[PDB]
Amino acid sequence: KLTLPKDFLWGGAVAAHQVEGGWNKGGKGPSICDVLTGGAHGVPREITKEVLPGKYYPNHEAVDFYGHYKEDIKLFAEMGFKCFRTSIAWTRIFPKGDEAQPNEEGLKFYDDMFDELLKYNIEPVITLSHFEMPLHLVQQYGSWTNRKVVDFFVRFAEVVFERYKHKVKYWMTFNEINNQRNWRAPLFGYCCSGVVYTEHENPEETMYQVLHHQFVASALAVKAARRINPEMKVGCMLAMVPLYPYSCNPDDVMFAQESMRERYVFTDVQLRGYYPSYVLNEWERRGFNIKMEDGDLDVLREGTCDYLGFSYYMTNAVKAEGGGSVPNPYVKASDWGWQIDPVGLRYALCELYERYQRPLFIVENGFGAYDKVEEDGSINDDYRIDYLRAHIEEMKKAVTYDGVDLMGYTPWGCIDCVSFTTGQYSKRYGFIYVNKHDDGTGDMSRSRKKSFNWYKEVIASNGEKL
Amino acid sequence: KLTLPKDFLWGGAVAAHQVEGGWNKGGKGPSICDVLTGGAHGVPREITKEVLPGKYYPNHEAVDFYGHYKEDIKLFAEMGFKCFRTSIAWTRIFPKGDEAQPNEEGLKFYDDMFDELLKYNIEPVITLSHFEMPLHLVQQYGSWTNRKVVDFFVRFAEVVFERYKHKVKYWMTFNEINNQRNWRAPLFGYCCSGVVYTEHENPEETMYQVLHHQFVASALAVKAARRINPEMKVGCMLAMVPLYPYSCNPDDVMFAQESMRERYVFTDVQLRGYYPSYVLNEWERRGFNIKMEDGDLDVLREGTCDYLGFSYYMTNAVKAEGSVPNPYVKASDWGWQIDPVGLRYALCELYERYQRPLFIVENGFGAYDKVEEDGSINDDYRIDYLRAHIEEMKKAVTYDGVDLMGYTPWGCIDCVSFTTGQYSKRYGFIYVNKHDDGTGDMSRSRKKSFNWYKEVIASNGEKL
Ligand SMILES: [Br-]
Ligand SMILES: [Br-]
Ligand SMILES: [Br-]
Ligand SMILES: [Br-]
Ligand SMILES: [Br-]
Ligand SMILES: [Br-]
Ligand SMILES: [Br-]
Ligand SMILES: [Br-]
Ligand SMILES: [Br-]
Ligand SMILES: [Br-]
Repeated sequence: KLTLPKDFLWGGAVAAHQVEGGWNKGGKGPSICDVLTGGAHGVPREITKEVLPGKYYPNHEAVDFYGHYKEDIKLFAEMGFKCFRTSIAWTRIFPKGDEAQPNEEGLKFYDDMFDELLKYNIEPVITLSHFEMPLHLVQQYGSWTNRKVVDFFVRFAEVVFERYKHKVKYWMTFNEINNQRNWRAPLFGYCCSGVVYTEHENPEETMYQVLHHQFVASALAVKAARRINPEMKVGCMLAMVPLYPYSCNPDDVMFAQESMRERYVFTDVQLRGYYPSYVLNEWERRGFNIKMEDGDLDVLREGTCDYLGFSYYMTNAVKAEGGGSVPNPYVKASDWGWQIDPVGLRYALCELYERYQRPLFIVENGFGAYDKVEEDGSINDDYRIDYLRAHIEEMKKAVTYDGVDLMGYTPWGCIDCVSFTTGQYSKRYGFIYVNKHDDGTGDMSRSRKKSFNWYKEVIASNGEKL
Repeated sequence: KLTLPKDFLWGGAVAAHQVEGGWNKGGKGPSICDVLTGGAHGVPREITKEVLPGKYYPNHEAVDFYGHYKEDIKLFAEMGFKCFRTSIAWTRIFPKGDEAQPNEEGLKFYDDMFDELLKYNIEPVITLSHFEMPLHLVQQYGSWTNRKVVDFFVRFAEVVFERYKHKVKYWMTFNEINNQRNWRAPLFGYCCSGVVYTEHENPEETMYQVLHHQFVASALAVKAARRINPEMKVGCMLAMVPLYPYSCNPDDVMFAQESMRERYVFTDVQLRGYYPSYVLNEWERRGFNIKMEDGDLDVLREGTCDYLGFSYYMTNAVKAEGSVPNPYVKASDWGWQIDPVGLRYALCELYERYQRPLFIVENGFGAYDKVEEDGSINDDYRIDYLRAHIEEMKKAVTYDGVDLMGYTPWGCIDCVSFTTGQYSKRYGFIYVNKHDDGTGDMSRSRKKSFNWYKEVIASNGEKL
């Protein structure tokens, strides 16, 4: 029969600010999430002006990957990871973002991390910006609204490409860059770009300006990496939630088609190297005015990403008249309402590959669920195994049947991490359980869930034994 | 205030074999359609070994565009056509297909037609192969299944490319090349490529072999046109029936996505320049062996088409052919579902996929026409259809930002139908007095849609 490529990149994914902790160790400056309080169901996270002693900030400690990384990596090697995806904490390299020189201690930290990873033959996959820019850049410059932040990010990228030019083969620029396309939401704009759009006179115009600065920063980074070491691959990162039309009503089919542009505009620019006519038309209609410098458009054409990294978790259904979507009655969903749609993965893979004809990378996938530690210490997470297995099956299909070019697969929060929306521990994704809880209890120790040995066998059989 | 481009190519579209007549005049040899009998509802058209006396062949006479072209064109100009789409009858240039020299008479005929068109500032849009290849190539060489036909087709393209290099700006290689992807249907394979696939031991493998030859031929033709006059645009021609997932069931959605590849594989090759991985995978699955020659893949990459010409009439909904009636749309009396939004959808999908200029080379409403006592034909129904479609078309261009060259409604002058070869199913703004029973005098007259469309062009789409 046919199987995945022998060198398929099976691994695991996390983000610095979601696991590391040590938020103020080694000279690291505060990031936008270090002033983001923990939340819960019905209780949103709060942005504070500074770190308030009375408040709870879950990213400060997270799961202490900063201290446990050597041992955690030994666990990754036990599962047999071919690669590991995390981010380089921007604030560990430029604590404020505008320093004349980088923070040496930060650079050493990641030298050590990548060394361990390579010791076990684990290829680092690094996201340059993953919801954790320096607070100072937001407070002093107005964040990505300011062209200067472009320069700051490029300096950051330049320093790290060179430092780890022989240690890191795979890069991505801006994590889930399209989350913020939803500009009414309280935290997509903030975590993406340190900008809350509804707090501006022209929220949408402000959005497109930030996007432009980031597209240009991404393109400038690609070129930088090419000059430093053209063997390295730098991809974009798209949060891929496919939108099904609820029915075969032409209005529904057409609404979904136009709505998918909220995703595609980002890859269109980052992969094709220019603003697609459909977005330029919108700017006209809305009378937006996006400040560009001479050369920007050239920069975009010359610095398109090399591969399409994306996260997949779920699918949505949309109606032309109604809502801003509606639950798909043909699929089940997690305890947090995230729809379970493995076929949607094959759909996303086929759609993305047919549109761009460039290599794809599934850099996020996983099932957020509660875990119960049994009397004997085991954690039976068959619910998570069922999810991942169904997705891997569909993923395999898109590769061996549909002919999609797929680089690899890295399930999200491969070790339990602080959640994004609520900053809780209780919503778990990991193969490795971390003893840390919402009320602050726990000793931070690790233990293997049932999904641990299962995913081990997955990689050993190159995805043939599920 | 936004509108279509000032130079939008409004026009009309027909096919040589469906309008011309004079099937054996001017040295013209018999085509595959010259042996295709007329039919009707529940009575399939028949292919005969040769021209049989007691048999009816609608394409022999058609509507006599051969004799009426000058006067017909005058009617085109009256509506104010910016362009006119037709095909060059392969058999008027190479009557049997394998002649070393072209038929001068055939060439002069199109010099005359093109001269008339250009007399009225009408830009010819010429389809090289439109369901009318030389019978002889089919009988003697086994048609497109034979590699020799590639060179025959290219010889043909080269002759006409050179002859009209200062008269024709817009070409297309193969008309609705994807119709034959439905290898079971009795006519698509035969009309597209003179091959009935079910009559072969490996229908599908035979099909992909035919397609490879035509993909190469198309590319070779594009390369040939570039050398002759790089200002000429050579496009492809896809029959576009969007497939909607019946419901948001992931299985319907996925099924629809994969099914659309039956369209996209053709434009993928002709526009992107190579065989998409998904079809190459199907071949390995099925064990097919498509015979290729060194440089073929090079040819495909070098001779991609400039623009995507396509036809649109309808959409289908699919459930995991797998079709099911779409409960949200109406249909013509011939079952063709009416879905103007589908056009906009087709334009956006095609454009977002290839980012190449599009060209709506066919769109129409086939229906009965009644002549009123005073000679007038009230075809409100046809106008209704055309208007709804033009409106969504305008949205795709001015709202969505699709790059669109023009728009030429099908059978702009009444023509012989494809499926049945009848006159009764009319598409035109111009009525032709000729009927299924053979009665009529071939005279032309204007339908209500004549002046309506006349105003569409004058207002560049702003007065509908
Ligand atoms: Br505060
Ligand atoms: Br400094
Ligand atoms: Br907990
Ligand atoms: Br013969
Ligand atoms: Br048929
Ligand atoms: Br077969
Ligand atoms: Br080759
Ligand atoms: Br189909
Ligand atoms: Br509009
Ligand atoms: Br009739």
